[PDB]
Amino acid sequence: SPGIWQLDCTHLEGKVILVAVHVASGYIEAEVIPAETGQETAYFLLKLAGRWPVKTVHTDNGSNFTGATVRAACDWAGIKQESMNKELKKIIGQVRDQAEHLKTAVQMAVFIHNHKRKGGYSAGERIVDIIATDI
Amino acid sequence: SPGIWQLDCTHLEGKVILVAVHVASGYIEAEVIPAETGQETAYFLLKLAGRWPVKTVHTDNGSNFTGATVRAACDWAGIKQEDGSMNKELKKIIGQVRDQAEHLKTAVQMAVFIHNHKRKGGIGGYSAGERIVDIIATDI
Ligand SMILES: OC[C@H]1O[C@@](CO)(O[C@H]2O[C@H](CO)[C@@H](O)[C@H](O)[C@H]2O)[C@@H](O)[C@@H]1O
Ligand SMILES: Cn1nc(N)cc1-c1cc(Br)c2c(c1)OCO2
Ligand SMILES: Cn1nc(N)cc1-c1cc(Br)c2c(c1)OCO2
Ligand SMILES: [Cl-]
Ligand SMILES: [Cl-]
Repeated sequence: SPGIWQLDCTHLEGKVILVAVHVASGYIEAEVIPAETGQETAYFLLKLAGRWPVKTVHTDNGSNFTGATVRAACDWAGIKQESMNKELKKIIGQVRDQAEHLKTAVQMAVFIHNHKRKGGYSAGERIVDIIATDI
Repeated sequence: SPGIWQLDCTHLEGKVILVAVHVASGYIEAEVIPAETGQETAYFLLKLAGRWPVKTVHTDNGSNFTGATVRAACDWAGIKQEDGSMNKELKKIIGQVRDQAEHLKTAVQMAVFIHNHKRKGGIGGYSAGERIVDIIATDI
């Protein structure tokens, strides 16, 4: 379904990276956040939902999803909580040296993941085609 | 046309908001940033080009665009600078929701959500969100 995303956390350099993947397409939105907390999680979900039609997010159901702030954020946005990360960590690696800050490396990796063409469409192309069609 | 964005800065509560608009559709991406510097500007542009096909950005051509870091970022992402109202509507929505948000950044993101989801012209219309995917899908 075009409205389905998966959200997973990954850790590197003592920081926390949230990675949202649009399941149908492989398109990614990711951010380094200061700490894996409900407030930062709610905020990430709020940003994501304002940029793409998010209907359902599948999560790891952990501590940062149980609190008042995250439930509210999802409620407000109309969201229901009913491997790829390895490759992103690979890209972060090959570009890590080109930035002082991890956050910059992560965003370069997001750009690269979403633009890559391996018929032969990028994730960016796939997400737009899947959603346009739904509409 | 589908790859053209405009980027302008807005100030509020002593902070700076960068607002990128997809000219063809009216869809927006916005962020409160630490300060209006080349580094933060480069980073905003890098995030933006990672998420939508940005070919050309129209900017205010100011100090934060003259530096080595922003030029590099644009070069890398493959972005072109060409020539130099919603920013007021967004101002409005932000005010309308400022109350329910602890931090300004939260208000801004609530305003982005609202701006991009709102139905233009009611029934049959199409939100900016819908318009942008429709424009870019068509281009492909
Ligand atoms: O997070 C608060 C504030 O920062 C923004 C950009 O201004 O997001 C950035 O925040 C971190 C800065 O250290 C980065 O790790 C993160 O990846 C980056 O996007 C906005 O979302 C928000 O207004
Ligand atoms: C990679 N690529 N090549 C094109 N012709 C268009 C695109 C493209 C890249 C990203 Br990222 C996108 C997108 C399209 O839609 C939303 O996100
Ligand atoms: C508002 N709306 N109503 C729908 N049925 C779909 C959408 C919709 C909302 C946002 Br934001 C989008 C989008 C579609 O494509 C990328 O960003
Ligand atoms: Cl998580
Ligand atoms: Cl600016």
